[PDB]
Amino acid sequence: MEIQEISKLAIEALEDIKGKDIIELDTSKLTSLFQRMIVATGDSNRQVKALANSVQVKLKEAGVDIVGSEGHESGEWVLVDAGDVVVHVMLPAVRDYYDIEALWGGQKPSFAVGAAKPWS
Repeated sequence: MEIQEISKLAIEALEDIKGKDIIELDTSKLTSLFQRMIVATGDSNRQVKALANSVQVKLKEAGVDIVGSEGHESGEWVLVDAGDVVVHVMLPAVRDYYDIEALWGGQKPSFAVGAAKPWS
């Protein structure tokens, strides 16, 4: 389907498992790697991995092969690479720590809950 089509499919998928603070950034004029990026939050590895799974299962039944996933194990920061669009599902403390949204000119959602050991 169309670039912003697969995007809405990945977002809806993140919504099927109650994803928190879901956002979509247009990296179009920032890199050639991908056009649209999505960053959603999962309150627990369980939810994070479920959000990650939902995104893959949804894009597959729609005929959108996935380049591959990463970090689906620990469930702290899972990256579902879908070619021109990629989804980032990560724990609140993790999202805030790395703040990859800022990079692509995006503001990370309010946290203030605790992240003294983001590497732990």
